[PDB]
Amino acid sequence: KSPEELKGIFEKYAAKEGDPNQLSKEELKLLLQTEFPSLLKGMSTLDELFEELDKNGDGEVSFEEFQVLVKKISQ
Ligand SMILES: [La+3]
Repeated sequence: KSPEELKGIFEKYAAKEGDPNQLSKEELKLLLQTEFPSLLKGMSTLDELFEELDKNGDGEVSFEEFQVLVKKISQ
């Protein structure tokens, strides 16, 4: 629940596919799946979440960008 576990879990998923130093659509998908499937129900589709989360115009949703979703995960 805490952030500490979020980091671990995050890496556990980021390490799944590709470098764990960079998140991916498919990667996040899984996470968003177990991590927070309710967020998937939101009006923000994957693509939207992918593009939305990714604001560093790179392609990686590093933990940094993750803190952005933490907002929606807070509400
Ligand atoms: La990025």
